[PDB]
Amino acid sequence: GSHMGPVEILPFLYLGSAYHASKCEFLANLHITALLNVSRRTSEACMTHLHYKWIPVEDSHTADISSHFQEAIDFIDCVREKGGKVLVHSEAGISRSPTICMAYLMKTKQFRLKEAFDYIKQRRSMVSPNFGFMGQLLQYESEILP
Amino acid sequence: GPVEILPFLYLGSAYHASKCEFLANLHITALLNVSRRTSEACMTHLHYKWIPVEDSHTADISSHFQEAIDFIDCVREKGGKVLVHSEAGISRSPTICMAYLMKTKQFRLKEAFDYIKQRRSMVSPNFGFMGQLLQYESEILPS
Amino acid sequence: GSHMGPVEILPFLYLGSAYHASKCEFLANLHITALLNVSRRTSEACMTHLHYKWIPVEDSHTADISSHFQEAIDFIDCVREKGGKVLVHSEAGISRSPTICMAYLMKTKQFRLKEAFDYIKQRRSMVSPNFGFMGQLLQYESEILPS
Repeated sequence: GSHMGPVEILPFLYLGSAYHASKCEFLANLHITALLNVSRRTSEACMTHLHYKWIPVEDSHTADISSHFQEAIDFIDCVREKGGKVLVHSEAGISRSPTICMAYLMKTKQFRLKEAFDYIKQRRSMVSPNFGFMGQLLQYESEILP
Repeated sequence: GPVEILPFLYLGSAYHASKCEFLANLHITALLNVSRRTSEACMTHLHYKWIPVEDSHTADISSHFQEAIDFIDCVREKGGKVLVHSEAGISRSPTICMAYLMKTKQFRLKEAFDYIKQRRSMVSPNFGFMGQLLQYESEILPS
Repeated sequence: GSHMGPVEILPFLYLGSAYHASKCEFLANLHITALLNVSRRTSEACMTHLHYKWIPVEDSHTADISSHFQEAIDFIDCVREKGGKVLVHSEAGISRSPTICMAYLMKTKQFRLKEAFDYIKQRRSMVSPNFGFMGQLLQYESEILPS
């Protein structure tokens, strides 16, 4: 519900909306140490003492999001190494932030787009990348898998 | 423009932080803002950490040294470059840099200060900060 | 010195004495998340909200400290993996805690006893394992390193 917050994807990886990124007490309770914002608007909300990375990407099929997969994945892996927790987020937490997490599951966990998608779908049912992004995920799949 | 303290560590002001072109040319990959205001300026695609501290002797800045140092070591390990900055680039950001030289390179407060002094002469931590730096020296170094 | 505290060995590994383990504000400033106590006495000091492991060993040549090396090392690697920091300590911070740190350098970084010892010596000069422990360190070197 709306009383809920970011969902856990992996121990070090959470997914969520812009609203979730603004609930500081909530992020503190989860021990979130970094924010990877994928929208186009910044919110100083809960930014202090936190590893932050902004990779603005509008939610459109015209938007190229796959070319930023590497930067985003490196960031998440950085947090992983330093043993912290990142909350990857975007405006609604439906298209962008979940597209990135899928890319992550594929690149570091060898999941297939289908497996990456259901896995995230199981924790945040409303998840749904715009047709352009899903398209880029498909090309991305072919590139990193046999 | 920002001055190079170490290959992976640059020191500057809020203004310097907003000059993207300049950052890009130096291959700046991260920013550590030690002021109380954020400037959406050149914040995209960059490891950013914001530790707000006011430039007053009443301000506790020493207890944020480790967090700041670990952050700079991270950029170090990832082979990048951090631009530590604060409003004027005189008190806050340079105090962190002194702390960094002391903790990682074993510099003594005196040597640390002179080191940064040579790169940016105007540098000068408020007397409270110099005080915390001295207390800091005694804690991370022999007698 | 005296106003001084734990010394850094590795980013996730600090060495020190029982006294250093009791200076909570100091541990908090360094971001110490765990304590590995190798003395025979526990000190409720700064124990809250911290990964703690107690491996009691007396500081004597008759004491077997080498067979606890792996337990200590796994513990340190755990903190390392979780991205935290352990302060390994013993009463004086001269024999026990530094012996463990040497063993750690040998097992995970492949340092030879000589290099491990100098490395820790440079950061805490008074370091000096009792002759029994140095002996065990030697047996230990031959067991985990080529010749």
